[PDB]
Amino acid sequence: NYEIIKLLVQKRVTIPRPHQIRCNCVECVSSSEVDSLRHSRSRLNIYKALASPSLIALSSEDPILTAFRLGWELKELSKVENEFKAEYEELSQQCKLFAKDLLDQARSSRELEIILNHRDDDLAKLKVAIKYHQKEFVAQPN
Amino acid sequence: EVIRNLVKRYVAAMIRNSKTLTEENFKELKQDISSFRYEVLDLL
Amino acid sequence: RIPLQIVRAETELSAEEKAFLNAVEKGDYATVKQALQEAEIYYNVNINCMDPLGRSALLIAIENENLEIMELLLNHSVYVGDALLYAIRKEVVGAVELLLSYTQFSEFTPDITPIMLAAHTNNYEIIKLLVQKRVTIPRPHQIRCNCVECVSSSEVDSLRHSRSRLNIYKALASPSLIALSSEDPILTAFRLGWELKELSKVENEFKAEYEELSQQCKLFAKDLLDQARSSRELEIILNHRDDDLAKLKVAIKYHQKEFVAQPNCQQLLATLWYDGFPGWRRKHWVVKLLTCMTIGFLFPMLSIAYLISPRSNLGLFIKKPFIKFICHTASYLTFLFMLLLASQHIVRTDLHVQGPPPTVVEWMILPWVLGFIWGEIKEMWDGGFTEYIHDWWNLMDFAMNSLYLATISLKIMAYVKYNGSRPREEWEMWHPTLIAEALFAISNILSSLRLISLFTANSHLGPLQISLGRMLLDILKFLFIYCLVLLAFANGLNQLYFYYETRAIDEPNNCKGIRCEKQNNAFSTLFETLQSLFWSVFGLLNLYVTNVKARHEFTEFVGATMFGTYNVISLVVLLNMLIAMMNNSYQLIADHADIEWKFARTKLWMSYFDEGGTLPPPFNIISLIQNQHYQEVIRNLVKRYVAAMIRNSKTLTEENFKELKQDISSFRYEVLDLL
Amino acid sequence: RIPLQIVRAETELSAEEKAFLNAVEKGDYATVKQALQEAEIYYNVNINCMDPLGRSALLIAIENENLEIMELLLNHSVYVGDALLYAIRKEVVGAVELLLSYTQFSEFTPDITPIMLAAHTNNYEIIKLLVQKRVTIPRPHQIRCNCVECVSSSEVDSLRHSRSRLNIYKALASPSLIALSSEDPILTAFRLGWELKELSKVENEFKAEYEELSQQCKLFAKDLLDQARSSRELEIILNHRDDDLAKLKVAIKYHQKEFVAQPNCQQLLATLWYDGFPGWRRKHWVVKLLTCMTIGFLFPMLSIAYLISPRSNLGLFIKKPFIKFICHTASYLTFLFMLLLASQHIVRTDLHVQGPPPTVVEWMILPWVLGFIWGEIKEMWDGGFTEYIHDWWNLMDFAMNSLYLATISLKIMAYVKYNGSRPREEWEMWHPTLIAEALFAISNILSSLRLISLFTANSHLGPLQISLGRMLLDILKFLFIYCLVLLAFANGLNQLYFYYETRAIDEPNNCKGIRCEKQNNAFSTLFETLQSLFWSVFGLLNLYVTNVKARHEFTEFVGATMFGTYNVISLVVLLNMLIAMMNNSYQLIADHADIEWKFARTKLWMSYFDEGGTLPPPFNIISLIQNQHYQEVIRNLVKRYVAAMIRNSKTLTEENFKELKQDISSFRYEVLDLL
Amino acid sequence: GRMLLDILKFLFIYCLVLLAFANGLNQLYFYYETRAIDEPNNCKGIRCEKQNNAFSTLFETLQSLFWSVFGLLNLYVTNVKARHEFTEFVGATMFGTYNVISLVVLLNMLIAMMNNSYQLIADHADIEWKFARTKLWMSYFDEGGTLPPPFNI
Ligand SMILES: Cn1c(=O)n(CCCO)c(=O)c2c1nc(Oc1ccc(/N=N\c3ccccc3)c(Cl)c1)n2Cc1ccc(Cl)cc1
Ligand SMILES: Cn1c(=O)n(CCCO)c(=O)c2c1nc(Oc1ccc(/N=N\c3ccccc3)c(Cl)c1)n2Cc1ccc(Cl)cc1
Ligand SMILES: Cn1c(=O)n(CCCO)c(=O)c2c1nc(Oc1ccc(/N=N\c3ccccc3)c(Cl)c1)n2Cc1ccc(Cl)cc1
Ligand SMILES: [Zn+2]
Ligand SMILES: [Zn+2]
Ligand SMILES: [Zn+2]
Repeated sequence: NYEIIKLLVQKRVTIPRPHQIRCNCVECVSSSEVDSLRHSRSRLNIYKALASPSLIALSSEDPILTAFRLGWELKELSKVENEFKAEYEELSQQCKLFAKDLLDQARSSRELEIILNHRDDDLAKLKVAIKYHQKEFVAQPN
Repeated sequence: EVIRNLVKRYVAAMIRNSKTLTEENFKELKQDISSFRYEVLDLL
Repeated sequence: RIPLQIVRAETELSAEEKAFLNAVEKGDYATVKQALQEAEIYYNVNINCMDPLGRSALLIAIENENLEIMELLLNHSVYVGDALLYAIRKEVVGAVELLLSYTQFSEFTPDITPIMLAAHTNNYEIIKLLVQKRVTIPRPHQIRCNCVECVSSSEVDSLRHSRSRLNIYKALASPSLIALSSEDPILTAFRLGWELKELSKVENEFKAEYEELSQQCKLFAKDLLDQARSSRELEIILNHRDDDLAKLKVAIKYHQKEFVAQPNCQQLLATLWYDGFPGWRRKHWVVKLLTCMTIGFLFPMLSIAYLISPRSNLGLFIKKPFIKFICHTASYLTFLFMLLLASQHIVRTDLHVQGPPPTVVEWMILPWVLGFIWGEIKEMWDGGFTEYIHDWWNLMDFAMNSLYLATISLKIMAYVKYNGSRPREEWEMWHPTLIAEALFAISNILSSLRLISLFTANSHLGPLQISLGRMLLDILKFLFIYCLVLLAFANGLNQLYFYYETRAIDEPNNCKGIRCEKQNNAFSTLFETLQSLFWSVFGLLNLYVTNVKARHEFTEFVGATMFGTYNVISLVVLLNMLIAMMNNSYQLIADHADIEWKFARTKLWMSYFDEGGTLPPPFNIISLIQNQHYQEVIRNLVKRYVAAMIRNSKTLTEENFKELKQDISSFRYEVLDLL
Repeated sequence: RIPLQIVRAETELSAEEKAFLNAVEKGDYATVKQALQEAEIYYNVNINCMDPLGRSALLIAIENENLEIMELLLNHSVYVGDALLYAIRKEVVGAVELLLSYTQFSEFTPDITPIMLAAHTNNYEIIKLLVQKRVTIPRPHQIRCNCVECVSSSEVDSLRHSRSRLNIYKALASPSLIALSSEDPILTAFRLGWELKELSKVENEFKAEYEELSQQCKLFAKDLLDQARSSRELEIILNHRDDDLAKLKVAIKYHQKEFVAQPNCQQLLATLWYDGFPGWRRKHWVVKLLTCMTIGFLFPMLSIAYLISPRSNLGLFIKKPFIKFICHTASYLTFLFMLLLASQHIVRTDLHVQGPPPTVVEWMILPWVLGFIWGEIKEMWDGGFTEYIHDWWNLMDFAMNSLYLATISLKIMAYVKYNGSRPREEWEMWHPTLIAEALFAISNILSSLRLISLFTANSHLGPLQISLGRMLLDILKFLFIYCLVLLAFANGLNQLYFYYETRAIDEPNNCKGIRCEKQNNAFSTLFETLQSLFWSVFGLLNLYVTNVKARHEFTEFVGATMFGTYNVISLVVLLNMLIAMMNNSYQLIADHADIEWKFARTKLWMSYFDEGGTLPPPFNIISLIQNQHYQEVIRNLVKRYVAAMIRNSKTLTEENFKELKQDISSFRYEVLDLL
Repeated sequence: GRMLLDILKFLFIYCLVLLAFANGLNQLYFYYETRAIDEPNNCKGIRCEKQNNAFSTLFETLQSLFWSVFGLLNLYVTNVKARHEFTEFVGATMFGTYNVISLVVLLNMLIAMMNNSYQLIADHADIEWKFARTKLWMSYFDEGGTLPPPFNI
């Protein structure tokens, strides 16, 4: 919900950062061994919040790039976390659609080249989409 | 600048698409009718 | 931990402003007057406030559909630019009528005008409101247009020229803007629907949008015709000529399969097709079958009757469409039956004759052959050369007729250059008689294969035959992959095995190739390798052909593996791939299989309506008032369609629920203030 | 002209009565009070009036859901018989609470009771209201019950005995009546779900209803434990013992595939399976594969370590479930590789000896053979003879082990009955050595075919292998038609051709049958005819077998037509028919392919958890507090489940539109009368 | 090529079935191997005009069972010079059982799942192709590798 989310973002609000896919630090391994079904549930809840289109269109420096990285990272989680594969795959498709719907709103050719030729620091953004296997983003008729 | 314009159009387009029934929605109409019924009845 | 903050800041709304839009749905106006009158001096509240979701003060009143607040805001000078489009988009007739009686952010592209948006919503009442005033919509340019401004606009800024053209066609394809403000709604839907189909190929990026629009126009034409209530009305529509069944010919020309296959149109066609027999539908299948050969057996009697006395009652039967079809089929069946006797009426004595005279069967074939050749150019002349190639069955006629002409040319050529009789064993391998007999046999297959086109008339083999060829075009797409896989392995096999080619003298029974009793030299030449690999698909190539005379069975093993790998790819994999997609392609065809057959059968029937070509191939050689009548029928049809279509729409959503809430909320407030 | 008139007449409603029902939804009571007071003397209006649809006066009051006119009617003695069921059916809690505190036509079967109907609606709030009062539901009889009253009642009146049982099971299977008023809701769902499934076969007429009820219980148990919020809760539920993982074993016994295959249960099972390796999921596929043979190659070392020191740290590796699986697979894979070397390690000099001693390879096979036989009775003993026959793979073990025992029995028997060496060409057809070698080779195929059962462990080949055999049952079901079509044609062909049987001497190379270079006597006997028709499916039977020495080519033509018709039926029709149904049955299985695979893999995993059979076959031979804990967890799960599904119910219909109509009309009249 | 991966997964089951039956047939027929000299035209193996020694060795047994899928292996290869008509019948039944499993059962199984797998692939056919064509297009955009292969040097 865009209106409700914006209200809480105005106040000082933080979301815990999920750890890496291949992580073996002192607290990640310890927490998993003492209590499973909560370590996995907490990570799924966090990634559900991070993958919200309203939380990416708001409070994100580059909404297109963030959807690219988050959508691909969630896909890798569908293999390591084989038990929750169905839930993680539905989150991956959520981020892929958001990037495609965002650039579907271009109304002139000038806007399209600005997005596609943007470099993080020709067609630099298009190459990034190809690298992250963003098929829907690439294959849009525009 | 372009990104800001795209987000504004995307938010408005998807907001309108959302509002296009539910059994829980039927209760809200029931509540408003009952709330109005008692409020007028107490009024003279 | 990930801190979250507003990245792209936007100007916020003040406290006094927020209460204004919060109370807009309520129904109190004293706040508006107090602020607006003081706005001239105090400037306390900015009426043209901008909500974070991009909605302004005026747009809320439209969204809740209440017109009481709408009147008050329009009293004061507020910014109403691009606000008419929001009223039209919500299809609220009351809001629009008030509006005509009068960079920034907008939800609509700059090329949208109110008339185009009204046609997109397909609201008949609103569209009529704007068309009453002087309103125009631009002409779209042609598909292949290279003018000075089409190129300039497309080159300078695409994604807008393509969007503008699509938006224009969306407004033109709306049934409400075609049923209204169009002279001939049926003809307009035919032309527009055909044009959109052609535009779906040039603008391949927007295939889905243009194809959907084309189907919209096709449905409107059929739905308009579905409202006919009397046979008098139906005949007027179909017989109308803009310059019989003139309008039906146009529908066939524009590939309006749904329009033609309509049951009401088919009933009228069956009346003319079965002109002679009034009760053919109710007849038993036995009597229908038995009577079929009755006309067929007496086909020569009716044919000669037409020639000697066209006006005679006996000659009146032939031009009936069903009788003509039976007579033509019976005449053609005589040709095929008389071909079957051409392979048994020749004596053994004349087997060794070179350049023989025409036999007792070929002589009676000759009148038929000239009949087809004479009739082939006639249908070619009427439609031109361009129309010829489109029909797949029409290519078969040209190949078959050319082979017949080549056979006659060679037979007479060999009749004049050879006179004596020589034993057949020592004839040359390119002997003219041998070539003539080969070409004649090949054309016999093509002649017998034309009976498939007659399956369209039958109601059982019709739909299956039509769907049989519709999925054929998917097979040719797979033949390209196989023809390259076959070529890849044939080149490799020939290169390995060509060192061991042997002459036919050393072979057991002086025979070389794979057609001998003991196959040999299966991979000696590239021409032979392709034949060997083709026959291995059917298992007719033995495994011992991979051996060589000199026992180099490391080379033999490599050749066998290359042969074995081809079998796995072609048979296990590629053949099973073709089965997989043919089943998938069959599901799609079966949905529309009935519509295509009726369209195909209609073309078959209509060819026998005209007086031209009424004789079998063996016997082939020896104005203003009707415009207003159409107009009054169209006016009635449009009225019924508009009335019916309006309430199929009226037969729930989140936005509909809110409007009930607003009415309850508003009713509560005016009652409380009342004393 | 078909006149229409009332056939089954029903007494009409008077004018003064008709005003009552139309005004029931309005809300005027002065008419009721005047009429009911006057009903004592005037009897002007009969309050208990029945409308055309059989709706009694009180029934409409419940129908509009309002509790006001319901109250007033209840004050006067109106016929309230069977009215409570109507209130329950509408799922209205207000009407039921007021109604409880108090032949003809009824919409409900006479056996329906208020508690029975309440459970059918699955309304938690209404059910609890009735359960608080002393309420009982009759006990259903056993599936195989032959007591005095069950047979007597079913004989005198069916369609009611069956209806009563189905109605009872509908109430018992309601999740609200299981999650509430049950000691162990999970166990109750397990027993009831299995019992209902067994009832779908005896009551084959009502298979559709009983299967749906059984699926209802299975989903409830999975949903109930889906609400676990911590790992501590999950181990309490799964390890509960009604009398480790005791509850999970019960679920596997009752075939609760959905319960077992939930990702939360699988995570706990995977932890015990990979006890040795804590980070196996995150490992690369290269390191996962390379580490596999590390334990595999050194499998003898760990096995002997367990025997010599069960308490040693090195000897504890084999006790880990994953290591035990790898050790057994490596041991079994040794046998197959050790079988590869038995076909080449015998010398060409000893092929002419009769009854040889065991060779240099059969000696070390012997410990493996006894390892399987000794282990076969052990697993069979635990489950008994009845449990053994269910598993398809168990039959393969029995046949394979029996053949090895027969191979050893014949080899030793021939080892003592013969001493001299005689050339193999002169041996008898039934020589004991020849029979021993044939049985050894046959059992070799069965031993190698058992590696398919190991595909369940793999994640890629697992689901495909499971679905490989699920539709293998349909293939065997198709083999009955072929086995009789084959018999029909074999009898016909043998009848015609058995007069032309020839001796083997007259044949070219003293060979008789279809296995010779030149096939002959293909239809001489019934046994040979069946073989000939079988090999014709694969195209290995030549066409010239239909000829006979005496050239009666009318008999040959008939025999060839029998052969031709069999090919058309078996190959064109029957074979293509098997393909069509094979794909159709594949779509249904493909939806659930994951659930069955996880259930199949769970049984494989749980077999290695116990300490029995720790060593490979080569080395086979030389208490009240837990109830409170489970009850507390169950109470928490029910509360979360009940709240969750209640909100999911609140997530429109024509009947819902009526109360909004009633509320507006009721509010209209009270305000209008108000001043 | 999207459903070629599915085919490769079915090749594991067949390759295990092929090895199982190649084990039994070679275990039975390896006592009757004959030298090439005694053969009619000094030819040994299944690639001769008269096929012989089809199950003499394990390497040849695998080849014989492969060619039997396409019907290129004659039935008389199950005979032996010494007329032991019980070994031949058992060997012929091993050959017959392999044909039923591989052709009637396994091959129809492969057709069924590929037919099912085509429906899912056919939905996303357009999107996958456009992504594939985009990579091909962008390969020719760069100036590197401008010259054709023959003119590279
Ligand atoms: C290509 N090929 C071949 O040409 N010959 C003829 C050589 C004669 O000189 C072979 O015998 C040969 C061969 N592939 C072989 O194994 C494979 C067999 C089937 C395979 N797939 N799908 C199938 C799908 C449906 C039905 C059947 C198969 C694949 Cl992928 C590989 N085998 C047998 C073989 C021989 C020796 C060894 Cl050591 C191992 C295997
Ligand atoms: C059963 N049968 C047969 O045994 N022989 C061999 C006998 C000589 O040994 C024949 O030649 C014979 C025959 N059926 C014959 O025509 C039919 C052919 C196919 C048919 N169906 N489906 C098919 C489905 C898929 C693929 C192919 C066919 C049917 Cl229904 C009938 N023909 C040919 C024929 C011969 C003489 C004549 Cl005057 C007319 C036709
Ligand atoms: C495996 N097999 C075999 O090898 N031979 C040749 C050995 C001699 O060389 C046989 O003749 C033999 C045999 N199965 C036999 O019957 C069956 C036939 C088909 C079967 N299934 N599905 C099919 C699916 C699709 C199409 C066809 C079949 C099954 Cl399950 C059994 N028959 C015939 C037979 C002979 C004698 C007797 Cl008393 C009874 C039957
Ligand atoms: Zn960590
Ligand atoms: Zn132009
Ligand atoms: Zn009983």
